[PDB]
Amino acid sequence: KDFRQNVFQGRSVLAEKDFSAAELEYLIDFGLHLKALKKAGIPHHYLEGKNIALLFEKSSTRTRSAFTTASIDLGAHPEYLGQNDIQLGKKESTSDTAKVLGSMFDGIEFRGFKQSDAEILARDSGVPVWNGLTDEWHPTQMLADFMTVKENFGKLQGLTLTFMGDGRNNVANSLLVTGAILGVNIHIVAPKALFPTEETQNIAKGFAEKSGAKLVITDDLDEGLKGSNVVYTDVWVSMGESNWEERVKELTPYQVNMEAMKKTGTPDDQLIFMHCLPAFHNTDTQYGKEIKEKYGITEMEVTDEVFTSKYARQFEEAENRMHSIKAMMAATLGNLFIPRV
Amino acid sequence: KDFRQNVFQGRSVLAEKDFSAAELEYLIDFGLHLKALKKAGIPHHYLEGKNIALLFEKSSTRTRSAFTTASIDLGAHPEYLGQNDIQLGKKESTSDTAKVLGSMFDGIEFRGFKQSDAEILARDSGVPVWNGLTDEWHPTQMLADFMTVKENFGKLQGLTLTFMGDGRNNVANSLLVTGAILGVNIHIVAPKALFPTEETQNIAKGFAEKSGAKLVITDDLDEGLKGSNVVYTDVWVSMGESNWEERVKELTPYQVNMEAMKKTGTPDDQLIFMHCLPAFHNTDTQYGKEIKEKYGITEMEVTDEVFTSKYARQFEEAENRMHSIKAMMAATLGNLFIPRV
Amino acid sequence: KDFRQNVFQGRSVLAEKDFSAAELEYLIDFGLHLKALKKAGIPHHYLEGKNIALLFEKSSTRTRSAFTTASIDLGAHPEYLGQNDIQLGKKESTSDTAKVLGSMFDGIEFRGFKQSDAEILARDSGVPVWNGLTDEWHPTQMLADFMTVKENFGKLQGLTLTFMGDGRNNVANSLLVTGAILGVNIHIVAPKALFPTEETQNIAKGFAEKSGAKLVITDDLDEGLKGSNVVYTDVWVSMGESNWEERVKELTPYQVNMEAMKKTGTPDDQLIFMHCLPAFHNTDTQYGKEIKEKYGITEMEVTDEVFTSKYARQFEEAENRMHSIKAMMAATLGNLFIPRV
Amino acid sequence: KDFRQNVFQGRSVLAEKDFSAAELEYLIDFGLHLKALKKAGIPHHYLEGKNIALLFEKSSTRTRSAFTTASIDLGAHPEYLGQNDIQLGKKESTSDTAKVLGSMFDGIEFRGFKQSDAEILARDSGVPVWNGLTDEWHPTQMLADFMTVKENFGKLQGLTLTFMGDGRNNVANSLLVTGAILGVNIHIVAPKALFPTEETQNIAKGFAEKSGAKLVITDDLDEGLKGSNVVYTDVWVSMGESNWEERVKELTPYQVNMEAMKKTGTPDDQLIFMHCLPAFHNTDTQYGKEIKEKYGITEMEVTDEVFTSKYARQFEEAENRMHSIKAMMAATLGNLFIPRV
Amino acid sequence: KDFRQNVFQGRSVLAEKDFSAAELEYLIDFGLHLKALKKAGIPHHYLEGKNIALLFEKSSTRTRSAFTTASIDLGAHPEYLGQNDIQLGKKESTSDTAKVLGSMFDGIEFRGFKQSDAEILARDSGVPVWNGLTDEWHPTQMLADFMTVKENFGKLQGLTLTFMGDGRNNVANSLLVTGAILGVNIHIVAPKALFPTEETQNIAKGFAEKSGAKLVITDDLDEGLKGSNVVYTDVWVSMGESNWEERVKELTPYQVNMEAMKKTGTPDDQLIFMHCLPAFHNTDTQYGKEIKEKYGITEMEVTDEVFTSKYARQFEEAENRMHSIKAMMAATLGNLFIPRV
Amino acid sequence: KDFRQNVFQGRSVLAEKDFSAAELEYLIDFGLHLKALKKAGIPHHYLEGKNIALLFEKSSTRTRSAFTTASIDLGAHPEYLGQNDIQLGKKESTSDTAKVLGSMFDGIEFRGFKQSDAEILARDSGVPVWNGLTDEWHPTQMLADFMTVKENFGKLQGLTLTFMGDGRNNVANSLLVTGAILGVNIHIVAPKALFPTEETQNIAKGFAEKSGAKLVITDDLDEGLKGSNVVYTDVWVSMGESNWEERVKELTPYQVNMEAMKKTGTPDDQLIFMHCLPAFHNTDTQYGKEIKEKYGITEMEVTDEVFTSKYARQFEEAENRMHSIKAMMAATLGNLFIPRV
Ligand code: NI
Ligand code: NI
Repeated sequence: KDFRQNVFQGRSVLAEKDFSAAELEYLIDFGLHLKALKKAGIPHHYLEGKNIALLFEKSSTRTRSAFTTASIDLGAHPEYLGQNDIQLGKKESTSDTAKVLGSMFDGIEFRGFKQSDAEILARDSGVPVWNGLTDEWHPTQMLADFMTVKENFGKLQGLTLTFMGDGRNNVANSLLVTGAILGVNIHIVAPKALFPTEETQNIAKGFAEKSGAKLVITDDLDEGLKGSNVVYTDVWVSMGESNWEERVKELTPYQVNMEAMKKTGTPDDQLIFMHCLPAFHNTDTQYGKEIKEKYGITEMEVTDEVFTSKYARQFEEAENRMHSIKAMMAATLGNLFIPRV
Repeated sequence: KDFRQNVFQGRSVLAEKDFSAAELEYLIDFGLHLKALKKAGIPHHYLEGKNIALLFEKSSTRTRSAFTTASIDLGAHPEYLGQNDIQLGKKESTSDTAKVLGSMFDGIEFRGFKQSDAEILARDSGVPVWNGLTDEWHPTQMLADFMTVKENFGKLQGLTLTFMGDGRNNVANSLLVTGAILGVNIHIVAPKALFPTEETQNIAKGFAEKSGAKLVITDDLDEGLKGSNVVYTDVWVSMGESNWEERVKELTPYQVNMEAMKKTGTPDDQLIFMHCLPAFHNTDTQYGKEIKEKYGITEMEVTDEVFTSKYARQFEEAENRMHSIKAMMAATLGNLFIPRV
Repeated sequence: KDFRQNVFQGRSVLAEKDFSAAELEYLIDFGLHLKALKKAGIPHHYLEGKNIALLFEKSSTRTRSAFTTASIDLGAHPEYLGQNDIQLGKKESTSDTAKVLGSMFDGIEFRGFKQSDAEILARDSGVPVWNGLTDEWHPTQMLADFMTVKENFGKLQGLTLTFMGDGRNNVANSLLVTGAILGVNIHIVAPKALFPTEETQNIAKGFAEKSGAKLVITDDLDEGLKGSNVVYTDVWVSMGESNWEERVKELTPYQVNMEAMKKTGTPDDQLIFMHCLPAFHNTDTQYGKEIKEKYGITEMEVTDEVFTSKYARQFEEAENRMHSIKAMMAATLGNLFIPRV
Repeated sequence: KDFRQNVFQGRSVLAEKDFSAAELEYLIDFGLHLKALKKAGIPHHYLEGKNIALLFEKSSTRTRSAFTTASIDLGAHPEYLGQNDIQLGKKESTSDTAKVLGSMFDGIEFRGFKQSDAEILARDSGVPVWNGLTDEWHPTQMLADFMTVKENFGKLQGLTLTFMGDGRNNVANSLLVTGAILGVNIHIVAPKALFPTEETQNIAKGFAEKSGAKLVITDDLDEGLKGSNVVYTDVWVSMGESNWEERVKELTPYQVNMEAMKKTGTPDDQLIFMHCLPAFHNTDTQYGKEIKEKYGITEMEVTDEVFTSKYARQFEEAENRMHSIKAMMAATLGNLFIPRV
Repeated sequence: KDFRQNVFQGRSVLAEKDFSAAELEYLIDFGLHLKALKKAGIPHHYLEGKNIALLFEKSSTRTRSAFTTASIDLGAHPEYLGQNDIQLGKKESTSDTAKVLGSMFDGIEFRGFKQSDAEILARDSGVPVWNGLTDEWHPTQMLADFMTVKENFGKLQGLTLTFMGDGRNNVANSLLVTGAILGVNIHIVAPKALFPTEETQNIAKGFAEKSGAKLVITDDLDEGLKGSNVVYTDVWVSMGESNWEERVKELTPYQVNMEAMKKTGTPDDQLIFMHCLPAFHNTDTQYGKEIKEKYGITEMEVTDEVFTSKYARQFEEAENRMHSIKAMMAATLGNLFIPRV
Repeated sequence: KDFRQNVFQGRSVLAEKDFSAAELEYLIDFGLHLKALKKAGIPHHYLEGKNIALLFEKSSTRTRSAFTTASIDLGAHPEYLGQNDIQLGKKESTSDTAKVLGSMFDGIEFRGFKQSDAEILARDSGVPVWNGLTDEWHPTQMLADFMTVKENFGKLQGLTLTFMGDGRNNVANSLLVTGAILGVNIHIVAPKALFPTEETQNIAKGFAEKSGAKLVITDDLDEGLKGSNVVYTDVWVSMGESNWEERVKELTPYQVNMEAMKKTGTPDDQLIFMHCLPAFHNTDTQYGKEIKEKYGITEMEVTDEVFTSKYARQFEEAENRMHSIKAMMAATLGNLFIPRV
């Protein structure tokens, strides 16, 4: 008879909607606990002796670094398999690879385009698989983000988080869905063209009706920002993206500047700014210089003033990438005793 | 702000009454979880880098071995201080010693006569203190015993444990109170002269009113034994004890033989024999042979036939000393994330 | 006076022909023992504190992974140096690189085209060098493969292993020689155009005289397959290979299908299928889809039916890459006592 | 050529007069550094893999515990060899034993009566030997004590330390000699009968004339106490010691009470109390009760008021036993780079 | 299917006669290899994570130390349980103790009088049990001793080892049997009253027939010493032994002096002296002084001159206790691959 | 109150000018001390549990291997981020990245073009940053080189090091400034066109006025070489460089041949050859062969004869990359006690 009890052990983490509010909060709180342990020098090698594969079909170095430092702190050894090292379903079926990866490694991180690849990995490897970012979901960023909110405010339910800018990018989609599950009010403040899809809004609405989260999807700043505890943003455009100027044109009214922070009406001690990074907040980059020389644009989604102001939590948030991934890997692979969530 | 959550962390374990049924069950289940891990060779060095002081006012080598091996499995180093090494309250106050011990060691085991010494250790050391046996309580034995019961039957509540023999020895006292807390029915079957004291009985009664445990103290063998899922015993006489012959004479009718096992009415798959050991079940000892010449006794509290029967779980129960101590130390000192019991 | 005894210690593994049947069996048996150890969670950090350099002139991720996870299980830390990181003999002589490498690392894996590079590395580095694949030899694969055969059968001598298809591919060449050294009967069933070379045949014939191995090279399916304990195949064509249609047409009759298994005559309890992977057994790849569209071909060297049947050992054999490499690195660098092979 | 540089490595620590002020201060400062490291959770396993013998001819459990916890923190394993385990020069010559101890262990602690035994151990073992207390010297207590003074005041030279009571016991002798080396003024306030010997005073006077330490040996409280930064004491009598009443009679005027603390004229922020322990400061012990029942004596060398007052540093001092022994073992055995003191 | 191969794994070492010459040489050779490893700082934690119980019915500190330091070098943690801690078969049967011991610890050292206790431990504990000395056998000493001979000479077979003095002492008995198994010629030079028993002589004669060992038992010094490669002795009398003066007088002519070495005829490069220790070779003991005063005796079984001469290997042999025990514990518990001995 | 003392702890190593001669000597000597330790297998896991980021804007595999092996020997885990992984200042500011890197990693290596990027890394990361090579400085190469000089000669001050060839390449620049700081006489022997810039010369001059170093920049081979204890060179042309033919033509008279070694006037025991590598000393490379066909050159900056002569120390110098980096990391991150340099 198997007397091991742990509701997370062996589970994959592919999509944040596969986890209940209680499960998400556990992992968030576990992350804050391990953050405290690491600050104090308290050992927590729950993955002692293990091997972990870190698959990236596209370079995602901050996520890699979070998974790497997390693995080491837990006593596991991470190996990076990037785009030149691995191409799933290209010359060998994803299923065949999963099986061989699973026979050698104890856990698998997967970052790549297809959610379906993540699922086959989870189905066939026989080991926990963690989604480091797909086109559909970004669960590790969500864990970090809500950990950061709770780190600052102490209690998630009934707080308001406002995302400004592209309400159709996959971080906004994840924030809307994850906030709904957790009972956090979510405002998406975007141009109409970039409102979340009906499919995304429906998934979020389903969860919100059970949690009591209020969800507002609007192109009006003043309506959107009022009451926010968190103002969150992300980049408007990519490296030589299509319809670049059209996107910038429509997005520029939704820049997080100090006026936007004022529009919330929220007291200073109840308001923070978040950004999943990288942020175009100045011209300190090669890209930044080029954009300026061509358009005279000096900041995009956030002003430097806000980025460097007392509201700023994006650096704590980026550190929390690591602490949250650590709790996730530990819950899921460390054979810890967790009889109940 | 401390985001560490653990209801056990830093707590001492001096008395089983100081723990709720849910806390006791957690520690039992954790012991079973950890027993599995060790069997599988899954690492669990939760006390990595730590030092532990093991104090013994009297030799208690089975308790010592259990704390020792448990400490090593957890990553901690134990140092044994016995009767020739330490004499708490003899020349230096227990308070003074407790403060010094606590400044060098991360945790302290104490086995000695005075509960007050255990309490002072806990009050002044600043570290977890674990009671390896006092005149008043034996909590590690209780964790091992109810762990053993659960390992065999599952669900503890509603089962029936019967202690037969000296109903006033400290294991019987502990079993009565602890079963009462856990909702396990407890029968003490003893001579009238060796019924547990009014205080022990009334402490147990207070817990039983809330848990639903049925408590029976009786001199009637057939009333006592009926319905038992466990038949538990212990030595009749100890260390050339006073009133020796009288104790044996009042006690022998309460020997655990196959005929006693049959009086329970219980089927082979719902019935086990337990004994905290050492046991006088044969003539295989210097003490045993002397008792045969003087008294014609070849077995005392349990016959060799019961001790070697299909019902015997005493050797499992004794290994469980180690696994249960490990759960206790781990929960209390490992800085594990335990938000809710 | 050096009282250390180990026949493997400090030796490079560059070519399977460089070791006797006794030495190869020891490594194989060592691998099956270590596999057992890992399954039981039994520690074996024979390479504790060591650094290992993994050189790959071309991407070879399955091999990279086996070496990585093996290193870690043994307590050594592997660093991957791939094509963008190293070019032996391009800018700096392979000899100079070997010396510096050998001065920092404790062992060196090399995968590259030229056997002479493996030899210069072994000659000049001063550390064990392991050939992860060259144009001439694939020793670690042969270790995995015969470990797999023994895992299924026990005594290797007198068994029959049949490779079907491109009998000129370096896997088939290695199998012929290694099976020859080991006293395994090797059958190569290939169109005459793809028979092993006279040089390959002559090397294997030398070893087989002494071992008693029966070598058969034939284009006749029925004569080749008859009495096979193992049916082994590999890809007909690689990434954008010349003579593509020629190769596919001549190799098509040598597809491992259920009829091919049936042709062996061998009872179910004496017959396995093996494939060094990746295999084209279905249409679950981008490549597989392009072949199905252009040619109507759905499966090549092995049918999905054989691939997913009770005969299939590919995935065990693939896992065994790791266990076999661990034995090889352990014998060769672990400073283990091995007085006699 | 040996490029290792460390002026302490391989040296024994048998007598504090064998070390210069610079060497003593280094070890003191090193102790405060390692204390900081341990509080912060910073690893410092400088004796990783080592075995250490802890010899005690007489039970000295606080010293054992300091050596034990120190060894573990440094990564060394301590084994306790007490009076029933070892009798030097009894049935085997001390020299023969030293040689065998030295061939198995990496370091040796020795606590026993004869300084000459310590020296033979140091001469013949080939490993560092540390004196845990002999009739002649107590170097580990001195390291702890001056570490404690520096921990509180920040700079040893020109401070005043006053020992009150038995100026002939070996801690007072060591304090006088060690204070002289370090440039700390030392007052010994004792009855004339218990003034330090001429031999001890001469050793101290020799060192003091080079350091500029002032040394006062007096039976006058008011002369002795004035200007003290430290008031230090120790027990007047042993367990059933000879001339017990005569010693108590002469010593009782030299009790450290609150009046004595006042006699210093030192401001509150520049005054501390020290005691090497155990202290008879109340009646919380078996011995304490017995002394009271026979003499009505309730406190001896220090009052409870002083022991529990804001001047008290004896518990920090007792913790520092460990931190100081740790620096001593690390300097002397860890193969650290220490080119200069 | 268990693919683990190891002839020693799980086996107890209770009596040297229980192992073949091949097995004994392997252990010996394994010891010299591990000694080399330790001298080079090469890791070998083959017992990583294990707990070991060290039982001593009587104080035996040199043996205790060898086992302790060996355990630690191998990664296992030893706990000492001495006379005040354990009394096998006194209160509790040795069988019951064995079972519980075996359930917590991974191996068990036993030093005690009764061989039957060693056997019950091996039979009931379920773990390897190592005999650290019984009335009948001293295997670990024989391993140290022949390791020492091989360390000096190479090929053991055909060598001559001569024990001088009490040919009835259990060292001499073990040497006769072990030398017999190994094909070493054994000479026992003893007064006729102290010849080995007929039982001891007959055991050794059985083994010598097959090994070709020449056994000589004689009271003639010149015939016994002739051709010796090793002159080995041990104490004439123990702690308060009866027949003291009788024993000393009859044994006095068998003192190992320089004349005894000269009597061998053996060239300096082929002659060593050995003594299992402690040795009475001078007057540097309390005991030695009492013998000098009472009897004028200054040296007994060996002169200081021989003890400190170019022939002396006692201290190497003593260090070798450790290296030989490490090999024995490593072979028997390390789960090392040993397919053939 | 922080009683931690270490002058290096937390400092970055961006430029050799930022360190005093005494600090540089300490790190050199520490490197030699640590080289001995590793040779002896003495543990020195000073960075136990740490994570280190190794950034490379361009491939630099010898520098990488040195940081990697050094990290592992110290107990730290390195992760390599190369040109396809990280692009500092391209899309995210170096400041932003530095902050994130520093929140996850305990230390950062940086190899890239801009010194300003190294400085920003140091300013904003909050961790030690080590310069693995910029356009302006190469401090780890300098530590390795002067470590090598001292390893051969001892005393650095008063010796003479001569760099021959391109007197403007960054190794020559570094050698001039660093020798100047350390009091080593430096001769640059170069064509006039390749004399070090006025700035490099004037920086060196400022250090030489204080140290007593004699600096000579000259085109005269015989004036340059005379009195040299070291002849040091480096490649003439790099990565299909511009002005290629002109560089070779002005450079060839400055080749290191045996005749150059003889012009020093220095005896065989006071003279060594150094080269930071890779070296073009033969035709054993693809690049070498092309240069032979196009130019008739079979060797460039150094002949094979000098490269393989008794003077050659370049392979020692290259191993020393690792040991010197280890000293740097250890002093800067190990939290070692270093009160005074
Ligand atoms: Ni790594
Ligand atoms: Ni221990």
